[PDB]
Amino acid sequence: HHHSYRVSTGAAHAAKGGGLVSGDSYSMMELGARKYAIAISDGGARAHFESNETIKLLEKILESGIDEKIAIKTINSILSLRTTDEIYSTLDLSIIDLQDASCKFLKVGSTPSFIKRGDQVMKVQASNLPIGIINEFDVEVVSEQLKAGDLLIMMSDGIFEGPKHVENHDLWMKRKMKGLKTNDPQEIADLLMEEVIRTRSGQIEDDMTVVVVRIDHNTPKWASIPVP
Repeated sequence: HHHSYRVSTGAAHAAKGGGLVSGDSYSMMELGARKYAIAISDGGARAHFESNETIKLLEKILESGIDEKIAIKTINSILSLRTTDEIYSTLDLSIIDLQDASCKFLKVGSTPSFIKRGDQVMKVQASNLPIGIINEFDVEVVSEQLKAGDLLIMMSDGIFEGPKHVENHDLWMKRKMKGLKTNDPQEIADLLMEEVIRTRSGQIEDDMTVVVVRIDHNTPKWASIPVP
């Protein structure tokens, strides 16, 4: 009934041309008992109902205990159905188990997620499943074991691709995450945003969005620290 881990979260979001409403969507929600779920998507009132619904489906498959290849082709089937061509939407989705700190990620697109553990910053990525096996949406499904203190950073394509005069976007983000010293999720969100906006001198070509989640021990409020 009491969870061993807890989550602290932050989020920054900007719109095209310094606008007031963005078309990036994100959500971070408890998802039943012991899980916690983070999602970002790019690509209407009814639209965000259909999205949340497909996200719910993808959630349940991700959590089903199914082999990763099967999940991949199942998810492709789901997406082919209830999607058209001429819709090129992206989705990064991560779900943390709040008892063991295990985590399942699912990626559709070319925008990378990252874990920061101390001074390492790992890009979370899956292999191309072998040739001859089709993958219509280049869906990726990765499982990692997290530890307390870990940062998880997820971003929209607009912010990943945002830094001007920068050829390797992956490596630029990597560096900028390495260079942070704060462990605050929200400070980290806002800092990353400012670094890419600084690079384009204030102009905002796309909706830009990043969420950060720190993973902590769920230590009761009344606890005191112990000493050496």
